[PDB]
Amino acid sequence: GHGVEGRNRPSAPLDSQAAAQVASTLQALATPSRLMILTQLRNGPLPVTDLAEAIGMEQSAVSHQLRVLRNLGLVVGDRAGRSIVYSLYDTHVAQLLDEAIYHSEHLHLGLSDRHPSAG
Amino acid sequence: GHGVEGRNRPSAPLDSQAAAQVASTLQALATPSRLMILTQLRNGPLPVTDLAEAIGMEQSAVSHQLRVLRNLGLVVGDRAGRSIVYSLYDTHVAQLLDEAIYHSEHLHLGLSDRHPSAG
Repeated sequence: GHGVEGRNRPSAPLDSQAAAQVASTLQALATPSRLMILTQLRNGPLPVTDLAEAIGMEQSAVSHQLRVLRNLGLVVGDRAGRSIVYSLYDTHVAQLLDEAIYHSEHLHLGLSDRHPSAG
Repeated sequence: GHGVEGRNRPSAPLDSQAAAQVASTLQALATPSRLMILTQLRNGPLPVTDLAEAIGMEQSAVSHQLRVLRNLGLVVGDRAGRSIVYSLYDTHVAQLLDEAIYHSEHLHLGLSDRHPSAG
């Protein structure tokens, strides 16, 4: 019987933790393929069959991807009879993406010149 | 003589590209250690000697870290006599971090229960 304590006047959080925590968030959110799928949903709700038609037969990879993220959260799915809708847990992530994508899509501060094979 | 074309009525950008591009941004920004250092600077300008004192003798790792990011940008350094100040290229990244950090620090939607060794 470990027991519980609930709230204990929590305050003054660690620093290294916030970094690590954020790292994981900014890490997962990353992933090229993951973003592509996320962006698709960002547009609006849609079934796996639709997401596949847009890409090209990948409804299976979608169901699996969402399932994984579902366990970790960040995303949620709504079961409806013989149809399951997959969407983001909340607009939070969306808002962050909107700022990053918008600010990034705005101009082109970052550049990547074709590096030589020797490099 | 490859030549140049400059602007050519650019529009309708690719999708897979935006995802990959963002992935790199959200990927680099990640990194626990990198965030810790970034957060420190986010607070305000400061020399390596000061950054080390805050951590514990790591002014060298800082100079190298900034140097790397410096080549890729995202960050900028201002040389001043016998003192160099390292800071973020712009507030852009800062703004994005503010939203993510603030939204994340707000509550605790994401959770990570101690998984079993068998897992």
